[PDB]
Amino acid sequence: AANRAGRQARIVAILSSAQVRSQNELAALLAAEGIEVTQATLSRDLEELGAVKLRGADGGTGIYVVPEDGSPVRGVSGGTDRMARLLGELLVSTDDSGNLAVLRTPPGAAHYLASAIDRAALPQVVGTIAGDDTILVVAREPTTGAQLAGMFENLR
Amino acid sequence: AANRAGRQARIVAILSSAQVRSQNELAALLAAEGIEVTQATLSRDLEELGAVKLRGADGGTGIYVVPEDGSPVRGVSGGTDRMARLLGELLVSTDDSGNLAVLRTPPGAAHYLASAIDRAALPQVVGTIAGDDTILVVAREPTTGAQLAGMFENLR
DNA sequence: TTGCATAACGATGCAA
DNA sequence: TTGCATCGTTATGCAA
DNA sequence: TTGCATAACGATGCAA
DNA sequence: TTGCATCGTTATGCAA
Repeated sequence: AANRAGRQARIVAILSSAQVRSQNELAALLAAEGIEVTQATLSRDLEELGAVKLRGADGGTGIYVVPEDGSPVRGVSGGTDRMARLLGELLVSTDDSGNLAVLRTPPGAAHYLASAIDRAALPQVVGTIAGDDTILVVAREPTTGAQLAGMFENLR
Repeated sequence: AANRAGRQARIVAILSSAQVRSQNELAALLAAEGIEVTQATLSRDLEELGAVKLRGADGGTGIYVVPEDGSPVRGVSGGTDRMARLLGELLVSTDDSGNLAVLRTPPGAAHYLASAIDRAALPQVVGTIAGDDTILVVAREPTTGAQLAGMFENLR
């Protein structure tokens, strides 16, 4: 049987490319991998892991994310899909000014969406900077912030 | 500008780890990658690509999948997440007998869910065989078909 | 080959 | 549960 | 460290 | 829009 450290390692791997909305779902997911634990232990794992539960862009219940310090950062679509999933879950609205796209997310969710956007390495994005509930996305010339905002708006 | 072949290559990469429910979503996703095309062209790409639109386990609109002939078959969770996503989208019900878990999906959806399950390489699964709307999953001793079916039932 | 315009069409909601 | 009318999604004739 | 039992708690629906 | 009561999710005292 996998020890705590080993289980927690799987938790992080699962939360990285999933939209886990409850502790029981995390359990169902771990069970598929042969790891059986209760919600009580999960409630504790997520904690000594720093993982938090963000709110959804629509106001309801959000997802669990882990304060990842970097990689694994790669998938089939090159990050395009994970970004699209997080956009639908965390993008509250979009706006622009000059060469800047301004995106709003629930509080505390900005960094995660921003990492996801960086990971997808979009060709018209020079880079992003996330605050608490806002992300500034810099468009690469000749792309305008308005164009980028429209692109994100279509994935909201 | 990416030619047809290049665009189609991206389509397959995007449909592989996503749940695209319309042709416009595919467009929004391609746009994020710097590729701009209309629905008309997409309606044609998906066709000369063999991609089809499965029905959802709940009866409503499904997702687009490509008759993939194999890999790329790998992600962070090791396939656990893509499988979980497809389970929620295609698993209609579960049952068991002896060392067999029996899963039902909409017609034509069985092979896709089965590939996904194989890709996740679950430790208690010896292998799967998919028909049209049914999948036989073989449990590895001492796991019973009942146990496996319960595990899939929790991800439905 | 692709976009435009629009017809062909499958899905969803309501009423009987 | 079935059928009807309505809305969104997908397919395609035509022009460039 | 973990499961059990249950309390503490945040979310959703309805009514004013 | 706000508040109230109800349901699901998460946190934890206690025992092993």
